[PDB]
Amino acid sequence: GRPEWIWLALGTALMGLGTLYFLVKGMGVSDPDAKKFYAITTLVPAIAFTMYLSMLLGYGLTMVPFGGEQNPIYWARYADWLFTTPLLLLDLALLVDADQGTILALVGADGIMIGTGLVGALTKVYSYRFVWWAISTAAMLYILYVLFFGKAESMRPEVASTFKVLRNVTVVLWSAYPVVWLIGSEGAGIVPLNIETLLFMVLDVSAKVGFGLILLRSRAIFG
Amino acid sequence: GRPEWIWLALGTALMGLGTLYFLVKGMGVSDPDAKKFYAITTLVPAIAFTMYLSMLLGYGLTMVPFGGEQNPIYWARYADWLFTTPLLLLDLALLVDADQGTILALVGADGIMIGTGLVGALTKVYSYRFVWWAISTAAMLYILYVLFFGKAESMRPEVASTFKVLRNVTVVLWSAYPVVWLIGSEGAGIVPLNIETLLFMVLDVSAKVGFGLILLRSRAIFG
Amino acid sequence: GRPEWIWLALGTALMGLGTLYFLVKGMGVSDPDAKKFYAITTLVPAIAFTMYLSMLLGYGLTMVPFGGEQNPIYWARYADWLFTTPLLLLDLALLVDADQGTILALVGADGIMIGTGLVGALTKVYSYRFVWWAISTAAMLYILYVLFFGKAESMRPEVASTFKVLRNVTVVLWSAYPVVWLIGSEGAGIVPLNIETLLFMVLDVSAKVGFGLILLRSRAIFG
Ligand SMILES: *C/C=C(C)/C=C/C=C(C)/C=C/C1=C(C)CCCC1(C)C
Ligand SMILES: *C/C=C(C)/C=C/C=C(C)/C=C/C1=C(C)CCCC1(C)C
Ligand SMILES: *C/C=C(C)/C=C/C=C(C)/C=C/C1=C(C)CCCC1(C)C
Repeated sequence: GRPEWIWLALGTALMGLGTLYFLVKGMGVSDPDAKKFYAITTLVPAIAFTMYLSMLLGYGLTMVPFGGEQNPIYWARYADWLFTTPLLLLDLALLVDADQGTILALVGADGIMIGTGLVGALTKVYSYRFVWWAISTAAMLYILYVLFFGKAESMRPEVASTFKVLRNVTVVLWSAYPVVWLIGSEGAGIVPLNIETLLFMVLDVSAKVGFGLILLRSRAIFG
Repeated sequence: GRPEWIWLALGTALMGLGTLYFLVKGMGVSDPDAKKFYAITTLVPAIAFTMYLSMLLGYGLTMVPFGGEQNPIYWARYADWLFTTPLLLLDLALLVDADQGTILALVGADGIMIGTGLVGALTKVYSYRFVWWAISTAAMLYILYVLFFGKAESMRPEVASTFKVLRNVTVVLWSAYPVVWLIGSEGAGIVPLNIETLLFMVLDVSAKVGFGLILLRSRAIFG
Repeated sequence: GRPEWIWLALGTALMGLGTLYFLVKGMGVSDPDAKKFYAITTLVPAIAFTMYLSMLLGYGLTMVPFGGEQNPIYWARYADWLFTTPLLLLDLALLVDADQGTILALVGADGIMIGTGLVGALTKVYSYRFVWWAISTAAMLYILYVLFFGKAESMRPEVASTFKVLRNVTVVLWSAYPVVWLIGSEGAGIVPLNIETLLFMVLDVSAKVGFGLILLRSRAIFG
């Protein structure tokens, strides 16, 4: 039906397999700290799996009028990210034993990032969609700022090493989302929805399963 | 108006009385641990009370097209369960001093269970509704698994005893929900909505007020 | 377009400036406890900023049929309060080192207060709107009760002093909301929407930025 269906189907399959792999791999783990990381990390692709399935079956898709056309908007992505992005930030924060204040700042700014992105995606006045994109981007920039300038002296080498790798993976991949949104169907519409869907699938799988494989294979998750 | 109104009214009344009873019973409690259990346990029927009232007044009801008919779907149940089921799991987890990793696993899987159940309840393609039911059921099975195989050596007798009772009550009652959904109006439609509503009221009151009476009368909630 | 636009624009500007001020003021803070208070306190007007902008641009506004008319209902307020009121209660609770049980009681009752207020705001049967208002008010009264009768012996003077001031500010300002709602467009409609919007803007800015200035200038936030 929809040309982007193949990418949604592949996304569903990859998130599903990733979830199952992490689920199996986490069996037997008794270390409290490691359990936290496995729980957070397995839940991420499990949620993504449900939302990709939602998009594939057509439930997480809605039509938004703007620019004089009926624009297909997959709102299920925000329902996904609303829960998965904060969880991913939690993995990074727990890894460096961040204090509660910083965790709340990250989670709250993340909520603002996704919430304003959702508002922008459903906004009927074309020009306003970009106002929301700008605010969401400012929130993302705040998050990236905190990750880099927001624990070193008393920090295990493996912890510092894995955190630096996951932080770099996060900054690169997350930074791409606003660009894809901006040039894709939710924004300027210069890149067709099918290609946009492919881009998000690669980004999502990398930011979730890729990110997860790196974290769960590290000894940093253990006390 | 709607034949199932009597069960919604009785459900509203029972949840309301249960809330008031727990509220009174919890007065004077100074023990920190006991306070946690009273807060969690009183909030559960208070939330259920609001959603049952929502259904009674008709606000938590919507019409979903599928199978060639306008099907009355009480979505308010998911708004209820989304918050009450995780809270109930929290009572069980705190009772056994479960570690954060396991708590997150339970809460996250519970969110998936209710979220996919909601998607299934509102899905317009009949066959797909059952795909969502299957995923939600898999999440429930994971939860039941964790409760039984997911703390013994260093565990007070009263704690182990009450937990085992509440765990058995939980497995039996919770396991009935997917069956009721499957044969009821949201699924195969072989059992009429009025009878389905009665079933859920008995299950809800038992899983909330019944469950609550057992927990709050035990000495396990005290340090 | 809408006469109340000026108050929404001023509200947007004030919440935005307040957010920026708190953001700057919180720079350099290394004290863990102080970080918690700055995070919570800065997030509050940041969220309010987004929802006021939502109302200004028209996204957070919907039409609800009741009383034989199309009533303009700004639902964005509840999306705001759903997150900001619990955060404000968290500031007060952390300030007095409240135990988890009491925190959950406050947060849960707050959720009920806002959730039932939202249901009332969107209810099509006029008389029922007031039933929801009554339940929401009962939840607010419970919260006010807990704040006054729910830690003294072992409590720093500055902490007790600032808490008492913020508690008084909270009881006075919060108590006004149900009155405004009752006499405003969501209720009896005796006070026009434009005036109602002005009232909420003054209350919101005072309960958020005013409240925030008092808290963040106190030494109580430091360990
Ligand atoms: C599993 C998914 C991940 C890690 C998704 C990350 C999403 C973002 C960083 C999204 C950010 C956006 C903006 C900064 C601007 C507005 C549009 C968004 C929501 C695509
Ligand atoms: C107070 C209510 C309780 C304890 C409700 C429990 C609800 C469930 C365990 C629901 C589970 C469902 C499935 C496993 C399959 C799909 C349909 C549901 C949501 C009814
Ligand atoms: C930043 C906003 C604040 C501090 C808002 C406070 C909101 C309330 C205390 C609202 C309470 C209401 C009731 C008690 C009755 C029903 C209507 C409401 C939601 C306006």
